[PDB]
Amino acid sequence: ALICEDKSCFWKKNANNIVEVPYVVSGEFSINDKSVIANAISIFHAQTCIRFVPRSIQADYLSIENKDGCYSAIGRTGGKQVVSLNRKGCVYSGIAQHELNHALGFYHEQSRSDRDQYVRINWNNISPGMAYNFLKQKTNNQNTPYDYGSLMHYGKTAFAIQPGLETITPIPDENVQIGQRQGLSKIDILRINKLYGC
Ligand SMILES: [Zn+2]
Repeated sequence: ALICEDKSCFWKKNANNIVEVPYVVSGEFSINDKSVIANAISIFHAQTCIRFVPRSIQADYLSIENKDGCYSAIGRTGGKQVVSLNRKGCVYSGIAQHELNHALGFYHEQSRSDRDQYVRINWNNISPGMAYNFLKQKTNNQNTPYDYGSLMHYGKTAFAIQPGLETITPIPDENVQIGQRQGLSKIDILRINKLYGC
């Protein structure tokens, strides 16, 4: 999780013990795209106290837009904040879950402060100018273990300089699988519930 002692980087929780995260979706998204976004939302609704709600008057909200890739800000940043789900590349339930989980305050798994115990970064295989994506970040690991199966973990060939080259090798067992985009892992869900006191 993001470190933010005062909790101002996170979404507020109401007197019903629900974290309302308001959002809008661009008119460019189709009816099928909206079904996928609902499916992503439904995973959070089934297992956490987070509720993604259509925005009305709230100052702080997510704007789901058809921009250049799949991305989100980390945590609540103030005012309108963008979640891009490029319509060509990103409209899949697990990818949507991944971006929404960034908005809740989570970094990529391999950005964990202790990541060097679990993966090797093969810097020579990373596209030029993309190494910043492999930086360790200032993480609160919430007393949870590293999760190779996290929805927030890059796959082995993320940002490869040439196709198929491996930028991340799990250690000591290189055959562990990383980079699933099926859905939030058990540990991803635990971390949400812990951060928001559900
Ligand atoms: Zn991400």
